[PDB]
Amino acid sequence: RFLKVKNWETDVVLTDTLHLKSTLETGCTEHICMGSIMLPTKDQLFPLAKEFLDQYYSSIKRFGSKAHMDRLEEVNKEIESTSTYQLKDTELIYGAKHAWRNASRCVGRIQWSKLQVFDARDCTTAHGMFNYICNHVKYATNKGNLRSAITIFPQRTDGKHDFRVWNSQLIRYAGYKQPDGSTLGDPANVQFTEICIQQGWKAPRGRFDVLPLLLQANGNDPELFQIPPELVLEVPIRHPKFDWFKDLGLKWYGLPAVSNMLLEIGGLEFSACPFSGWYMGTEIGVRDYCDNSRYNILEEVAKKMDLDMRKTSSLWKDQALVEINIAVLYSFQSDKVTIVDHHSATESFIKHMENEYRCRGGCPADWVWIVPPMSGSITPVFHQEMLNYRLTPSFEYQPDPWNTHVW
Amino acid sequence: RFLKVKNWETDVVLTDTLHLKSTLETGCTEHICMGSIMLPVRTKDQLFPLAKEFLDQYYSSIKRFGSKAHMDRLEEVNKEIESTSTYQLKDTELIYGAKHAWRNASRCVGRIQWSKLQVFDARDCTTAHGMFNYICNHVKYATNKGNLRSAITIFPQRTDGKHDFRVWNSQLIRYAGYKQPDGSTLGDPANVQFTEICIQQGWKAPRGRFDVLPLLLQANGNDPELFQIPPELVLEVPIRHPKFDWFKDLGLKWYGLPAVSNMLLEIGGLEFSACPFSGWYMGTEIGVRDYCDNSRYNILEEVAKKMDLDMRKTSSLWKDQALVEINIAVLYSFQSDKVTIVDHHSATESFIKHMENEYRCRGGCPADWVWIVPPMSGSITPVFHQEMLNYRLTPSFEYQPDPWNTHVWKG
Ligand code: HEM
Ligand code: HEM
Ligand SMILES: Cc1cc(N)nc(COCC[C@@H](CN)OCc2cc(C)cc(N)n2)c1
Ligand SMILES: Cc1cc(N)nc(COCC[C@@H](CN)OCc2cc(C)cc(N)n2)c1
Ligand SMILES: C[C@H](O)[C@H](O)[C@H]1CNc2nc(N)[nH]c(=O)c2N1
Ligand SMILES: C[C@H](O)[C@H](O)[C@H]1CNc2nc(N)[nH]c(=O)c2N1
Ligand SMILES: [Zn+2]
Repeated sequence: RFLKVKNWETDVVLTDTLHLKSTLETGCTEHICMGSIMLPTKDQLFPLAKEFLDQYYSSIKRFGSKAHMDRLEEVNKEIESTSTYQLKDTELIYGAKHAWRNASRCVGRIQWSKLQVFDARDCTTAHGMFNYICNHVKYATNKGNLRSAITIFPQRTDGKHDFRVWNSQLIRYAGYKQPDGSTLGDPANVQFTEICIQQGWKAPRGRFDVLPLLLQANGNDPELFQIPPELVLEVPIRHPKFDWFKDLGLKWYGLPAVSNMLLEIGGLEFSACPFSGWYMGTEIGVRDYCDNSRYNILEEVAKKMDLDMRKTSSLWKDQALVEINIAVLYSFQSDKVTIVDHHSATESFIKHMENEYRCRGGCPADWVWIVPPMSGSITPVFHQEMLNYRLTPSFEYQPDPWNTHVW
Repeated sequence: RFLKVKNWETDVVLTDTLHLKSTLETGCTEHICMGSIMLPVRTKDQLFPLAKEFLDQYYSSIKRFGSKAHMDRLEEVNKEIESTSTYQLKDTELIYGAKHAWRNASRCVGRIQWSKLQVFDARDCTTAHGMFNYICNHVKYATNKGNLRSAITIFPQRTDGKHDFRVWNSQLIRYAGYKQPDGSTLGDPANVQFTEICIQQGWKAPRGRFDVLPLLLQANGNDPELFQIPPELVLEVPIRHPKFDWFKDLGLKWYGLPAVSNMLLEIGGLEFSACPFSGWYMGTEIGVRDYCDNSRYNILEEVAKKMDLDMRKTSSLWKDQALVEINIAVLYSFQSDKVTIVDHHSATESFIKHMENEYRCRGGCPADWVWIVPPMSGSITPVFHQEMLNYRLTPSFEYQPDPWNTHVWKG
């Protein structure tokens, strides 16, 4: 019930007391660990409100004050009456920052307190959402000097009026399945890309076509919008030593911006809440480029390097994987667009773990996701025991809306 | 209750019913996952259930379930427990049990090989010298001049827990480490303490960078004894790189035989506290962990120096770059000297096939993702993308305290 975690490289031992505030469930039991699965009323709402307001007022050193009790009172009044309630701006800012502090899969959390929050609760139409998103993208991009932000659309009501952003990120490349049997562009997005066509987009049918936003306001059918091309910062990918690398014609976008998640604050559900920071190099170079189900460019790169592709034990995949990742980091740095490498990012997160243990008595972390998809054991998070648990406020997954929505 | 695991690269879904036969706890609850935590005297009363379970399993596998022979054996074990408070396994049960312990080892990527395992019965062993003899035979048989064969050696089970057989070494073959007055380490930092025990026990240490440690052996609860493995029996491989001629001047070598000697084999409630077992290496165990962990040989800097990589900022990926070269070198060296080894692409691909086979024939395969995914190039191996269920079956390999922490010195 007081739990220790050890680092096996530094012998440093931390004690975790924060897990005892754990509210949600893991998928795990005493008989089966599910640590590696990707996805494992008036009544219910007041408990959830109180727990949140309790943490808010405690965090402002005002726990048990009249202001605290008054708000608890007022929120109670409002729920009994209206069956939901509204967050004060300050609460909303605190809850969003905290949903990020609590994301156990995020290596980037040392940054959690510098989140710019844009309150879009007054938005009513998709065009409004388009406007709020364009502003988010531009503020966050900041001419390549990236700044973290989140934009919060109105909260769920009766569930018949959700605001959703259909895209999974604000900025992603299209995918088209070809007669040739293969797949052009990003195969992750094939299905979404078809819905844009079914909804009316005219795809350039290219390899790196920035997708149209598909926006749903007040539970209405969703609507198409192109992001002003001038707002979508992109980086052409070159190598500091391999001149031929440019000839691959690889580019990636600067702005990682997750748009399909659901933000839960004090019981309220914000089903559209796109947020963004900046990339860790491996996200693009290891996963986007090299996953079999993605752009999968290892075969082609290794060929240009003239490596012995005859046998797996030449480690030609591994060799090419490194150079690709050097190239991503090099390109972004040269174009002055913010990026972080896996060494620096995991080192930073260890320091952030330290701080959270000292100051909060823990830090939920999911090892499976925190350890980078290349060079695991040479980054220090590999050697670091972590405890994974669910704290609220939080971001949660939700079904792709095309399975949910009715036309 | 059925459970599905998905593969995110192939969309293959598999169904697990085998987790239904799970006994021991994981360490996880509905409120906490402890899946990345490294480590999360028996009465008659607890014993016969565990005996019976095991023998039902055994007897199913040989398709004799409920036979006369099954029933006789149950009754026999029953009596033997009530009379002597324990029981002895037949050879066939021992064999079956040990294979299954491996089969159930959810942190083991090599399990496709689970059924080819040479079992050596050392249950007649009575002394440390007797242990040494058995172990030398094990090293030599398994080594097989480079064409490694899986094997395990099983010494007598625990009785009152005052008479334990233990191999104080964590592996039968490992290099010494010596902390120096300046704070640096000569040799393998992982073995500093055990080295010190060996020294304190009377071993004269060469004090080199690759000194094969002496076996330190405990029989029947007695104080342990030092023995040097005959060096002619210790197959080693000098490390060179196919392209970099300066690689050999680093002076690296490694031993061919990975042989774990610190685990506890549980079978039908019986506890075998000395059961050294051996396989062959996955290249990354040496190349990534043994050479490149900061708390081991830690050679990244010196390889990168020699490669003249840009070392001034991490974002050159100089570490990742040296790491690959070293792993190329380990694998090249072993193949060149004809010592069996497997690379991590080939090991993980084979493991995915074993795993699907296990679903189809057995109704599952417990697997620990944190351990199965190699410690370099994670996502370019097919296991990264495989959802896994982790749960404990018996028979099994368990951890146990290091024996200097618990042993009662007779002096
Ligand atoms: C500052 C730059 C940031 C870096 C380098 C970063 C890093 C990461 C990484 C490496 C992942 C794993 C995802 C994957 O591999 O596909 C992740 C997931 C996540 N991050 Fe962060 N992050 C950053 C900013 C943020 C911000 C601003 C938020 C919230 C406001 C956030 C919340 C999350 C959430 C909720 C997930 C899980 C996504 C999922 O489960 O699918 N990240 N982030
Ligand atoms: C065929 C050759 C084999 C290969 C390539 C292989 C590979 C591995 C690897 C990579 C690990 C993770 C250890 C680490 O990275 O530190 C492992 C762990 C394990 N293996 Fe296998 N293995 C093989 C044979 C065997 C045999 C013969 C047994 C027992 C009969 C076995 C039982 C285990 C156990 C119990 C663990 C976990 C050890 C621990 O947590 O301390 N392995 N093996
Ligand atoms: C298929 C799938 C399902 C699922 N639930 N999650 C994933 C992976 O998460 C997708 C979003 C990932 C992709 N690199 O980005 C996380 C992230 C967010 C932010 C704000 C910054 C950053 N660098 N990285 C994939
Ligand atoms: C903390 C800790 C405790 C403990 N008992 N074991 C470990 C790590 O495992 C050590 C043994 C590892 C070394 N790579 O060997 C596993 C293995 C066994 C066998 C039979 C073959 C093989 N290739 N690999 C770590
Ligand atoms: C099956 C497994 O859970 C899945 O492949 C996970 C593994 N770890 C990951 N880690 C990160 N950061 N991102 C991912 O998408 C994944 N995928
Ligand atoms: C804390 C963490 O569980 C620990 O470093 C584990 C991670 N995965 C591992 N995986 C293997 N194969 N071997 C190891 O020693 C470890 N160490
Ligand atoms: Zn778990």
